[PDB]
Amino acid sequence: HHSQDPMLSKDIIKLLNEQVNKEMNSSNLYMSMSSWCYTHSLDGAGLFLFDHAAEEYEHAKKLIIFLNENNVPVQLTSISAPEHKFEGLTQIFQKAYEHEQHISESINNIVDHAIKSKDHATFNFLQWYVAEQHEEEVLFKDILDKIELIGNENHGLYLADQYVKGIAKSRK
Amino acid sequence: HHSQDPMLSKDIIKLLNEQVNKEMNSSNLYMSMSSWCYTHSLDGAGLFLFDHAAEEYEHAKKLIIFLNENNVPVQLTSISAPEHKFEGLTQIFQKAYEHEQHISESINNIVDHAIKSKDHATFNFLQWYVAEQHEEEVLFKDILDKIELIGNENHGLYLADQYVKGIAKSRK
Amino acid sequence: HHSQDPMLSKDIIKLLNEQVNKEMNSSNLYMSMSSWCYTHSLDGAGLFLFDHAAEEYEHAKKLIIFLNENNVPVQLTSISAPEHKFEGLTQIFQKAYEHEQHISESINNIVDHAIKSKDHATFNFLQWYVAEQHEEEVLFKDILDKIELIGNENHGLYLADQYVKGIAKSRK
Amino acid sequence: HHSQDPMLSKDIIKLLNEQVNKEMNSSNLYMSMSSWCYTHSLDGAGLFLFDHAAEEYEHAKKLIIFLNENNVPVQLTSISAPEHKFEGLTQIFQKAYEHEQHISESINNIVDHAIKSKDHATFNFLQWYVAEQHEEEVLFKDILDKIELIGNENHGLYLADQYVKGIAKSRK
Amino acid sequence: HHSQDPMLSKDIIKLLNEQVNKEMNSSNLYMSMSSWCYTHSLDGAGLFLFDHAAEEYEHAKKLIIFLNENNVPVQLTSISAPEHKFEGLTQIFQKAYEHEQHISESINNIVDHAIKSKDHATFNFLQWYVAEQHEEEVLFKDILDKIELIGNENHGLYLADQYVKGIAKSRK
Amino acid sequence: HHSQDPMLSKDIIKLLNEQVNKEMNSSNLYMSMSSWCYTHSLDGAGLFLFDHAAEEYEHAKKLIIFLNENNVPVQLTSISAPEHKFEGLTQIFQKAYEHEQHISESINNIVDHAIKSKDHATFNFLQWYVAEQHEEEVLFKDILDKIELIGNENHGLYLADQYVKGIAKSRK
Ligand SMILES: [Fe+3]
Ligand SMILES: [Fe+3]
Ligand SMILES: [Fe+3]
Ligand SMILES: [Fe+3]
Ligand SMILES: [Fe+3]
Ligand SMILES: [Fe+3]
Ligand SMILES: [Fe+3]
Ligand SMILES: [Fe+3]
Ligand SMILES: [Fe+3]
Ligand SMILES: [Fe+3]
Ligand SMILES: [Fe+3]
Ligand SMILES: [Fe+3]
Ligand SMILES: [Fe+3]
Ligand SMILES: [Fe+3]
Repeated sequence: HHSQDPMLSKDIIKLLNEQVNKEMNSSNLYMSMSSWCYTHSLDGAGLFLFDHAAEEYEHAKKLIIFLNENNVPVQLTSISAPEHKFEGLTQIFQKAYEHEQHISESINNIVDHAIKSKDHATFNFLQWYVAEQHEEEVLFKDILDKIELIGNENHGLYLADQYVKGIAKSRK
Repeated sequence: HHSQDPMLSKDIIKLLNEQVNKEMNSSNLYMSMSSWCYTHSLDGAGLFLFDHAAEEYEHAKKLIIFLNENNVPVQLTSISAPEHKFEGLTQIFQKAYEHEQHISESINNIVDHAIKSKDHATFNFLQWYVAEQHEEEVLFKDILDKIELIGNENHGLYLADQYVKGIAKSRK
Repeated sequence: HHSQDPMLSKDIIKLLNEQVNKEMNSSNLYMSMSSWCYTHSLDGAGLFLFDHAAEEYEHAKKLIIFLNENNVPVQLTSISAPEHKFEGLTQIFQKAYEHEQHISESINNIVDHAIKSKDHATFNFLQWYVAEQHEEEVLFKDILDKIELIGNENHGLYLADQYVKGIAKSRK
Repeated sequence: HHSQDPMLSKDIIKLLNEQVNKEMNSSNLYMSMSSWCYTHSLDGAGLFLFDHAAEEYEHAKKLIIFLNENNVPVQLTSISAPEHKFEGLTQIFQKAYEHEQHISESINNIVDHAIKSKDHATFNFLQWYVAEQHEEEVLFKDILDKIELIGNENHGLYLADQYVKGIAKSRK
Repeated sequence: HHSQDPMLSKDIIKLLNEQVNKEMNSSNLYMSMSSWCYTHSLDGAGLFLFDHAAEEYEHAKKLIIFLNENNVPVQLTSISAPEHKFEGLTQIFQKAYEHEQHISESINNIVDHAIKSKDHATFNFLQWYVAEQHEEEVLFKDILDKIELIGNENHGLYLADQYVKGIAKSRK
Repeated sequence: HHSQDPMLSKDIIKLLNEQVNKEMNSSNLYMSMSSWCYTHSLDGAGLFLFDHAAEEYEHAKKLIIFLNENNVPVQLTSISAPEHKFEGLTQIFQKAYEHEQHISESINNIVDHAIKSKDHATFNFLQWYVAEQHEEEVLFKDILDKIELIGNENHGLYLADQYVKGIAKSRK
């Protein structure tokens, strides 16, 4: 039987499929970062990062749904193993903030290509994703700011972790 | 600062980490099977398999939580690209049922090792997982049975897909 | 059309089918014991034993459902006629307690074989059945204890029967 | 101690005891037919026949209650192994309908004997049973009619099974 | 008058009675640890450990009930005065965590023997106890992790005690 | 760091700590007596004595709280195993009543010493304990009176146990 062709252009298909794989990779990285925190007495950051990992996977699913609805084949590639070696809480959040900046940039690129191609169905679709990503980037900036304000001397790590614990709990 | 050692034995830790990666692999395979269905006018099976993919990831998360609570580092490996080319609905569900049999066997292996190790905290933890996996395996057996009963003649594909659509909607 | 093979091993199939037939036999025995009590002015024990008979049949049904769901043929054999000759209330409950001990042993055997075969779907399934059987065995032990404490002199049979009547009513 | 004699005549007692054993036999036959369906991808008929088997046992219990209340010893015989090999859905429902005709006739015989004996307590007691059996006989007539109308061609079996599934679910 | 024999095997009886006594002794140890904290300005840990002592006695009672229901004589042994001298908060929780590990191991031993014995009534009964003990062990690991993370420099002891206080209150 | 001295006098401390241990001893004694009843078909007395044992431990806990709040070290001592061999229901309740008289006497002694010491915080605190112990002593007098009224003979033991069972349940 005949099924309708993909409803999106080849370039937009490529960018969206790449994005699904970025979000899956991201999810694995945050699970790894979360585990590091949990195994180093930082269960506040552990919880926060675990919940954030699950959220990135929710983004991958929503992108997959959009590809499905447009009759676009989902192309899952090999998801490379995430980094597991970390130095401490500050380095984890520095790496995470830089990672969120890269994710924001990748989304801005898809949205820009949608504009150039005149694919306004995709432009309109991606708006929740732009908004939620901006909120996540700001969140990591704020937590990093706080970790650096507190510092790691004289029970600072505990204070930072409790601070993050409070954020994690308020968000669920 | 000193954090407590992993609370589980090395063998149990390795099997559980392997199981996490099994469920992630599973989730990707089912997303790919789902996509195939969606792009071949089988949105009932597409939905069913998408929701099943998501459920497998939920199992991975639950295993991760148990690892975190026991101070066990989570070791996420590379996730390999899933199969993406399929012959049809029957082949997909034959493959899927065979896959679910393998998953069931893999869980039985962990539970067996927990008994042999006298790790009854892990034995007890795994009971929800044994139960839910059994229900999933029976489900795939039932769907495969139905696809085979209906046949692909005439509008058999439509009929099988609608039947799977009904199951997908009922399980939400 | 092709239907999937039985999902359980041959040994577990045999033990489970035998158990369905044990529970059906048990149900008939309790109906017979119940009738003896009713026709000898012991309507308390009559009711209790009737309700217990119906419960054993409910166990047979739940086992049948599990066999059905695993695509395992239910093999009902000839159910031999139950004993009908009884000496009195004490002998009925002595026989019944010994019978419940045999039923408990038979269930422990299936669960042990599930462990040996690594069939943890069946092990997990049987847990309600282990729990409910233990409660029933304890119940018969308690009633037997009470019948022997009261004794059969000077309206003791009436007191024992009213005691059992109270238990029967509280359980429904 | 002296207990009152059976409150019913010998002929009525024998017919009622025979009817109890008829319903137990019936229940087993239907469990076996149900199993056949479940193991041949007909879970709609499997469910319908399982629930019907259970209902026949409920009739046996109700007859037992009446016997107990009249101080009539219940005589449970050996229950013979039911037929387990069947040709298909149509043959099962042909056999089942014929079986229900025989059950209806057997009840008519008891009611007739009650009239001839002037046993109007038994006549009156049996009215729920006459009524419910008539509804059961009509049901099997209707299902057989539908199976024959649909046919087994193409996906006829699927269609008939789904129709029976709908009836099974509606009767709960 | 004759009472029924104990319903459990001699080895299971010995292990269960030993466990009752272990829980009683645990309650004493925790009361003593609690008192140390209350008398050294650590009312957070004081409260936590008092409430935990009380919960160990609740375990002893649940074990006693199971022995009673099986007609197994409870054999309470002599109590030896618990340790009353401690060095500080950290040492108390190090000792406590080590104690909880010993308790977990002792339960795993009973569960293992129940398996080897084919005593699945006992296996099944112990499952709440396995699950609750694992939760207690994890809790003591978490608290010790937090105590080590905070330190006793500056007002570290205050912060750690306040942390434990919050946990004690949240568990009520 | 400096913690405040005990707020009670040395003599009052000694008597209160001895009292904690008396209550602990009572708990054990009543658990043992309870077990004897349960293994000799007297589940009414079994339940009554078990619940009483638990209530004695509640008294110990309440005394412990008062010591803690006053910065008084809890001094839990070695206690002999409780008696495990008994002659029968009457002898158990005679021993128990005698025991309750001794406990009452021990409380009166502390209250007396509080008056003499002008320790009215302690006098005031103990009033619930005086009141509850008086009720318990009266209760054991009433049960013993009833046991002696009923007698051992001609199902008297059963009647006495059912009577105690009613009290056990009414007290919740
Ligand atoms: Fe993000
Ligand atoms: Fe994102
Ligand atoms: Fe699965
Ligand atoms: Fe799974
Ligand atoms: Fe039973
Ligand atoms: Fe049973
Ligand atoms: Fe019928
Ligand atoms: Fe009928
Ligand atoms: Fe059709
Ligand atoms: Fe514990
Ligand atoms: Fe414990
Ligand atoms: Fe008292
Ligand atoms: Fe007292
Ligand atoms: Fe009397």
